[PDB]
Amino acid sequence: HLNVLAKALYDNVAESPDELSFRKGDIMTVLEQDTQGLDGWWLCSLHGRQGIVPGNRLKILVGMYDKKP
Amino acid sequence: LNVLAKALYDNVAESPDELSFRKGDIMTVLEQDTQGLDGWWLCSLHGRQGIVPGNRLKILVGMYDKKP
Ligand SMILES: [Mg+2]
Repeated sequence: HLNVLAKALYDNVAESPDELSFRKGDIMTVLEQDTQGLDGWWLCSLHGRQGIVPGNRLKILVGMYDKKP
Repeated sequence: LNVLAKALYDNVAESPDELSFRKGDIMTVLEQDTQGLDGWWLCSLHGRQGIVPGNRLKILVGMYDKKP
């Protein structure tokens, strides 16, 4: 039904094309925590782009969700 | 000698004057408060010069750049 929303606590400059770049304050959808065997890397979607993100650079936006569509 | 400084944070540049960088990157500090700009430093990272907020960096004691 619902995906977690998370807010960036820090900037993130992608080190590879699989990683999202984002700025502090950006709000993204969490598609999968610890995606594809990674520990600490979350698959997220931000303004239509998808990539992995270090989970420890985010905070969960409590109570706020994005529909799985 | 020019000072070296380490990034404490990643930094997304939004204009070509600014450098983008990742936490842990080490850059050369060419000029602090460059052009009289409070807290903006002229730095070089991997051969690109731009301005960087000093408050994202940590000066590395005893470490200096000298161009080959
Ligand atoms: Mg990184």
